[PDB]
Amino acid sequence: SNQAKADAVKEAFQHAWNGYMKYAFPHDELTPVSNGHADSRNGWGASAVDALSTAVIMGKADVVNAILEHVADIDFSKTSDTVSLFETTIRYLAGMLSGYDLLQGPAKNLVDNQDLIDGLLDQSRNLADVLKFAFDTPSGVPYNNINITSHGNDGATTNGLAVTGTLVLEWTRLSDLTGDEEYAKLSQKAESYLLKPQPSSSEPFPGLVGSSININDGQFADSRVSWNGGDDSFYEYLIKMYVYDPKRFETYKDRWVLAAESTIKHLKSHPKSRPDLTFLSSYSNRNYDLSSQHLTCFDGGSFLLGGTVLDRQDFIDFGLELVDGCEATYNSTLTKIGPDSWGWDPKKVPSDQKEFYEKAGFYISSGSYVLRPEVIESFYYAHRVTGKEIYRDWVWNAFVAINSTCRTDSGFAAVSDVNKANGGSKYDNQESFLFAEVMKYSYLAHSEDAAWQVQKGGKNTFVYNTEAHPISVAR
Ligand SMILES: *[C@@H]1O[C@H](CO)[C@@H](O[C@H]2O[C@H](CO)[C@@H](O[C@@H]3O[C@H](CO[C@H]4O[C@H](CO)[C@@H](O)[C@H](O)[C@@H]4O)[C@@H](O)[C@H](O[C@H]4O[C@H](CO)[C@@H](O)[C@H](O)[C@@H]4O)[C@@H]3O)[C@H](O)[C@H]2NC(C)=O)[C@H](O)[C@H]1NC(C)=O
Ligand SMILES: *[C@@H]1O[C@H](CO)[C@@H](O[C@@H]2O[C@H](CO)[C@@H](O)[C@H](O)[C@H]2NC(C)=O)[C@H](O)[C@H]1NC(C)=O
Ligand SMILES: *[C@@H]1O[C@H](CO)[C@@H](O[C@@H]2O[C@H](CO)[C@@H](O)[C@H](O)[C@H]2NC(C)=O)[C@H](O)[C@H]1NC(C)=O
Ligand SMILES: CO[C@H]1O[C@H](CO)[C@@H](O)[C@H](O)[C@@H]1O[C@H]1OC[C@@H](O)[C@H](O)[C@@H]1O
Ligand SMILES: [Ca+2]
Repeated sequence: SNQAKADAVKEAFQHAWNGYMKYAFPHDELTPVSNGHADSRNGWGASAVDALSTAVIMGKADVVNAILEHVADIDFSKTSDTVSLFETTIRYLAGMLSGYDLLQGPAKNLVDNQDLIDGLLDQSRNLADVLKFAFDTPSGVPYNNINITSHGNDGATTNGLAVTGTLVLEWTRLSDLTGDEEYAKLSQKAESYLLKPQPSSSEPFPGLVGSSININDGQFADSRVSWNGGDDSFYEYLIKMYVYDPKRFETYKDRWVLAAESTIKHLKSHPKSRPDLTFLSSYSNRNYDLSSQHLTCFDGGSFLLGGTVLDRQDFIDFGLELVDGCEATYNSTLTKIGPDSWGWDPKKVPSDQKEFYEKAGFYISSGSYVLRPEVIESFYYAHRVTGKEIYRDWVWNAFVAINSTCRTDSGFAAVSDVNKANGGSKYDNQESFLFAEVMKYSYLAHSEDAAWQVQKGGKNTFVYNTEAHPISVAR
């Protein structure tokens, strides 16, 4: 059963790789409907670099070698577009480092190209040296949007919470591997202002903080709290940094615990029509916004990871409740794939979605699905933490619906409406995380145990970055 399902995920990954190689490589991505190419990530070949960790884990040597040869020719000092410090760090930097850790460790006998493997660290070092000026600010909090040729930026006065707090794993791993502590120092200095938030009005509940930080002095600029896009991964990385090295980052763990408890006490929310469902709300100056995003569903997985690592059953229980809410948004639509955004405010239910809200527990705000991985990700952690078969089955059901609804002759496409036959209309877009995250979590849910799988308690020897790239844990 499981070997056949695993082989089926490898087939769908191969399908998209063949199309990408055929019509777009070395550009950043395949345009799956017109069978063409696009470059949304600076032209360095994002889909190829994001696919490396997944191909190694699946044991596809031919795909691995092709990517290793490509990395060697990249020139990270040149590009015709502005550069995102956040996106460049989580996809390219983490993708090369993960490949290096996997090929230097658990998969050391998959290929013979030691010089090309060694070059994965060389190019990671090269990439950070081109990006580091972003941190050379008064406070140390970086400008996320920069011009790597001029060294200029977009003129912003504040940097977002997630884009500021989702860098420490990759940049610190680079120092540990190289020996040059500069990378860890820069990223940890930026993180410092988030662990000891000021002014206190910016931290409404213990551990839950505002959404923007002033670049000149490190003080927060607002008091809006949420686990949605723009905020999410800051909380994700607090507990993950503890798994990376519990000695060095015990402080990060303490701050996550406060965030987890405050979230269970204040942001938890049950729809009036379906009290047995749980979603997280957002908060701003005493008012609760009753809506969420597909992005937010990484939440169940975080509570499950922190819960098993800290032997806290109440965190494991809450993570499963969030996992059930997200599975409800998926299994309530016609395609069996969930919406990008939704709501449950009893006072704002759309007249045309009345019957639906009443039975499902929510009304849809945006019905598109852009090949996102967060729901399958949290189902994957639920399976690894509890060992229960139902969560594996939910990963399989979601994978089959994506393969039936989104597949084209060359790859997979984003769709406009998950509650209409065939997804409504396909968008000419295939993001690189299709390769890095959707295909990897779907395969791991069905594949053999190994050091790269997520583990229980204090047994993890690898920790996943926010783009599903596993990093070897410290020392
Ligand atoms: C479409 O999505 C649905 C929504 O996610 C999904 O529904 C179910 O999903 C879960 C299936 O496992 C289910 O969760 C379980 O519920 C068990 C029963 O709980 C009920 O009764 C107790 C009474 O004491 C109440 O406390 C609960 O609130 C609830 O009313 C529960 O026993 C179980 O917990 C055990 O197992 C977990 C590990 O799985 C352990 O950690 C725990 O200690 C227990 O041993 C778990 O909570 C969920 O309740 C249910 N959702 C709803 C609202 O219906 C559908 O399955 C899905 N449909 C399809 C086609 O896939
Ligand atoms: C990044 O900044 C560089 C400046 O160093 C911009 O390139 C210059 O653009 C001007 C305006 O068209 C040209 O006249 C110069 O010849 C360019 N200089 C060089 C050496 O290329 C570039 O446009 C900026 N990039 C982005 C994405 O805005
Ligand atoms: C994912 O989609 C592919 C393409 O539709 C499925 O493969 C096809 O399956 C049919 C049987 O229904 C065969 O007749 C075709 O020859 C297959 N085509 C190819 C290119 O292999 C595949 O079965 C789907 N995967 C899962 C797990 O459902
Ligand atoms: C635009 O959304 C992405 O970037 C935001 C920051 O501007 C993040 O807060 C948000 O989580 C999101 O990042 C995920 O996007 C999909 C994949 O690249 C990864 O899973 C990112 O975590
Ligand atoms: Ca993520």
